[PDB]
Amino acid sequence: AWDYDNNVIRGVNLGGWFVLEPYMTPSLFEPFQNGNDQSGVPVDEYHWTQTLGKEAASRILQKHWSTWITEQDFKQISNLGLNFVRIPIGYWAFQLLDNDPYVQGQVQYLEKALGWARKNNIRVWIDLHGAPGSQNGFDNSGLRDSYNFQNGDNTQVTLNVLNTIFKKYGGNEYSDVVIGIELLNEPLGPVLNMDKLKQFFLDGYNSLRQTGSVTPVIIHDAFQVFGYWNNFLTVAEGQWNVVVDHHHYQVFSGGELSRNINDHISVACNWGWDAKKESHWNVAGEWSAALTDCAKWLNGVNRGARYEGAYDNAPYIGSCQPLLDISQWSDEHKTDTRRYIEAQLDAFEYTGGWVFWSWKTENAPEWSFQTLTYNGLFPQPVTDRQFPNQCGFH
Repeated sequence: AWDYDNNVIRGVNLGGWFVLEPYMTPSLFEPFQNGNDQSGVPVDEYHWTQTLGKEAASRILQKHWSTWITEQDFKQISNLGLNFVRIPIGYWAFQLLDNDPYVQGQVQYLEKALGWARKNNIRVWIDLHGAPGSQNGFDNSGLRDSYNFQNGDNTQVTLNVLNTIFKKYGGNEYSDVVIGIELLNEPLGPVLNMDKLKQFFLDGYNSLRQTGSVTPVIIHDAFQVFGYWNNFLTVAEGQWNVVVDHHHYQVFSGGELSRNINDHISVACNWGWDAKKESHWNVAGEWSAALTDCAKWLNGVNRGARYEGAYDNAPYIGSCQPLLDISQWSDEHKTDTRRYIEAQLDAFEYTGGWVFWSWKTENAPEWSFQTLTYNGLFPQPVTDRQFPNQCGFH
């Protein structure tokens, strides 16, 4: 359904749909705010569903699930020149642990989305974005500040959920739409046992193939250096149809944020040069236009921004207020952003392609493909260049 050697992935993530992220849909979290006090806002989906109870959580999510992404967005994605979508989903859509507060029902919408993808000639990756116990402690895993994916039976339950995803979506029914099943989004390499993580990856790889599936297995890089996975899941060991997913951003640390625009572009070009050297097919599964960490709650509910020196002990760079609204952006920030997007697009098209995070946000412009495209900051057509050849690839 896809030629990783010849075609280039040009997609967007359908984030904030099946896994709630506070910075993407702040209106679902804001009702819990007491005036200016943010101490009572649930910090993740786990706490959001627990605080609401099953009845209200199901009513609010059914409304979110049915309106956040619909068939019209798939038509729009296709009309903009995109050929792929990445769909994050948490383990709770398939199985609940005893005492889990999550509600189900996401599957019905996942299946509707696969038919919309088919109708619009869009290919997809199904991404297991959150595992039981949390694989990274991020709010996008469903459970913030916990790192227990490798404790107790959490790894085995993840494998059972993947077996379900393998039997339903890795067979012949969706062979023309599904071009990858991503085993686990962002396992936080530095706090996990890497040997157990590789064993988990190998177990998922073997389990999928054992079902008769030929679907590409996508492994996230677990924040390891470029080339680290060169010797794992290789054709020399009879392991094939494997893709490495790299996520790239330059706003999650004081050092990265302080770079001038030329240095940000140099780093983006370098991502293109180093990925070219890897031996596995690779795709930049997540990246954005963000040059700051100013979007409200991007670092998590009740956490400020490093950009204005209000978090993770970073120095003050500038005020975030003026960057919250794209209509207030200075002419220089608009040019810097377009330059940054074009450098990234060239670097990722140098290898397997790219998937922007994300299609839409309620009001965070740096993270919304729709908003940037409508304001002329994201090239349209996507091959358009106002700043051609900033990297000099050969």
